Amino acid sequence: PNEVKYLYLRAVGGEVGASAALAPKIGPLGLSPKKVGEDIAKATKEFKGIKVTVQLKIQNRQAAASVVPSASSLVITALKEPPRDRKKDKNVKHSGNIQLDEIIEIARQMRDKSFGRTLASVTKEILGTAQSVGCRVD
RNA sequence: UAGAGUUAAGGUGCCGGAAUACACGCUCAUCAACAAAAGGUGUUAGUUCAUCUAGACAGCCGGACGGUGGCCAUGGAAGUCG
Repeated sequence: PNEVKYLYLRAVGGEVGASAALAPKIGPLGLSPKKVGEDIAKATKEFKGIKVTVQLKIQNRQAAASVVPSASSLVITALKEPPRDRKKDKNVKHSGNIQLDEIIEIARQMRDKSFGRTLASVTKEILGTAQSVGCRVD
């Protein structure tokens, strides 16, 4: 259809779907904002309090969006319970572990996104992020 | 108790007798003429070391990249909170 600006904005996986910044940026532009937040409440249900965008593009009184912008909801979704953990494992704290096959299938995804030389490239890249989230490789 | 012979403590630009001398040197502020914590592109030298044609350093001039909003504090955290 005719689509106007693709409305990017840094936001939480908790805000968009609800009310606050969801409704007014599509409001006078002329969508049905509860069915926009219906589609986005597929994404921000599973991506619960994570760093995730959604592009609220102005279609024919419709919008649909589910965006993981980065490495974000790939590493913690590979943990299989995806909140944000609440900082590092060096304390009396930690997340769990990602499996070797589960962490490297993220690296098999971002190899059309990443410009990877060999198939050991984006492997170590996302293994850095694997220990960042308070997990590890298993 | 007195005139000579020789010199200490210390002086010679001038009031007021005696070098406006000699050699080398930082510095010329009239320094010379009190004062600490605490501090400085005046200005000079020695020693040790990073650094150097294996292109030192400054000014002027650029590339500001793909993954990507990496991850996580948190109401939110965004390279840019921990």
